Amino acid sequence: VRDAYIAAPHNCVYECARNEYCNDLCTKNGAKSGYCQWVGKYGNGCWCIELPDNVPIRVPGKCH
Repeated sequence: VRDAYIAAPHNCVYECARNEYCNDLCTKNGAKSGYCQWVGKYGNGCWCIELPDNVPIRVPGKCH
């Protein structure tokens, strides 16, 4: 497990307007919880706590 920005295809963050949007997205993918990160390594995007490792996360490189 790891805390990170969950990724949408391909290596893209999920932008967010609401914390609830991110908590729902993160927990439906197996995380403990989540929130909208407005300031972070990749800027605006959903951040998940304890996301299982079969689910993609934002890693260095370009969103494509």
